[PDB]
Amino acid sequence: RYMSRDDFRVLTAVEMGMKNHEIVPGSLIASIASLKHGGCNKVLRELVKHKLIAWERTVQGYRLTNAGYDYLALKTLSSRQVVESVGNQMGVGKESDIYIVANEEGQQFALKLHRLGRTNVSWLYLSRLSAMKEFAYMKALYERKFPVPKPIDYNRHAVVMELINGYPLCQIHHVEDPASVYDEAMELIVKLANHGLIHGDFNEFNLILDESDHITMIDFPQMVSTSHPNAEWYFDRDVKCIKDFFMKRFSYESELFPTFKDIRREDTLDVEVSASGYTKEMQADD
Repeated sequence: RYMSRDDFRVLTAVEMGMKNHEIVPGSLIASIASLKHGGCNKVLRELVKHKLIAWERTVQGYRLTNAGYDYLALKTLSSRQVVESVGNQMGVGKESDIYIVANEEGQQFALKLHRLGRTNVSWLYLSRLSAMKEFAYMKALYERKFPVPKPIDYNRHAVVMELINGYPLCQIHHVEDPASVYDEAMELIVKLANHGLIHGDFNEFNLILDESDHITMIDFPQMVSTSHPNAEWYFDRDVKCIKDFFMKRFSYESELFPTFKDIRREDTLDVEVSASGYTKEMQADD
């Protein structure tokens, strides 16, 4: 509802202070925040009420909530006119919640809200890094003509991207022909591998099928380098997950499946160098 910059500053102070300490005490928040009419203990009470923050007891203070972190990122993105309205949750990634958003112009985009960490300090830190990783790797992959959505903008744990019109393969019971859709997923495995990457979670919950039955990689949070001592294990596991899915969903069994010896390297690394490059540029601001 009605926010005010004084209320947004205290939220950013709870956030700032959360880098160190599980719980940021009032006195340390008043210092980081600053004001006029100085009514900080008043603003903290107004923030507790709107459940953007929470109070806890060791001694004794404030933590930003999931709703608070969500608001900080969504309001920052709004200032840039990347998000004007948030919809219902329509998806999930391995460590994220997918939502449909809209800009000022009424154009619809997807939004990923990353949620990782089982400790306050490692929660806002790892969720931010997980968002930094997705934007960096989508930028790097999209530049190399990989079937991934277009990266739009990032902030904190929030990643705005091209909305892909279509459904995940787990929702598709009938395909025109499983022979082409099966081969395209296997080609994406070999393609990633040729660029020095192994997905790690190649499945029917991360692959989206569009109008003319094309595949789009939506979530790739824990990639493995083909240089890994156990890379061939990770490669094959991803292959077998596709064979397991097609055999049960459409009963499409085939012998046109790849092996780790079929991989022919090119630029590899480059993709990591490009993705690391984007992560450094993003890390330069906080």
